[PDB]
Amino acid sequence: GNNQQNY
Amino acid sequence: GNNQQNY
Amino acid sequence: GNNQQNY
Amino acid sequence: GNNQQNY
Repeated sequence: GNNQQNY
Repeated sequence: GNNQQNY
Repeated sequence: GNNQQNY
Repeated sequence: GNNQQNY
């Protein structure tokens, strides 16, 4: 799927 | 699926 | 928070 | 937060 990564 | 990762 | 919307 | 929208 589409990836959001908020580190 | 679609990935949300909020570290 | 951070928003992911996969319509 | 940061916004991803995948229509």
